[PDB]
Amino acid sequence: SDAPNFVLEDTNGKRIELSDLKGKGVFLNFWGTWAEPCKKEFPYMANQYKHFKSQGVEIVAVNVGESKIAVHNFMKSYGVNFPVVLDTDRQVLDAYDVSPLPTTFLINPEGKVVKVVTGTMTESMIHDYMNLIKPG
Repeated sequence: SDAPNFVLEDTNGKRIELSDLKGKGVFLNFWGTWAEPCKKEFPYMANQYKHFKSQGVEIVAVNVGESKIAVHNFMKSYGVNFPVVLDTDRQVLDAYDVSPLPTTFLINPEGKVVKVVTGTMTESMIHDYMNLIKPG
């Protein structure tokens, strides 16, 4: 199944379009600053990203509608080294039908959703999930 496309800005003002990431695996995470698992898992994603970025897996961490400041504070506290976008009208989260939070869509290099992950991820799981979607 094709991943619904979107254009949001990252937390530096830069336009990001999902379809422009074709060729790369996309670890697409919907998150809120109040979600306890995102507090645990953000540092794991950041540490796995040190390994996977240069292997052609991108993270797009879509914050579900919170202020620029609440997101910047979260990123700073949790050592974020990966892309964060702001879903300010909650339109991408609607497009994705995102219920539970966090939710992660694993999108392969061809732009298809290969797995939907809900609930809790270990760093080992995060590693395996990024291996799933990488080109190599």
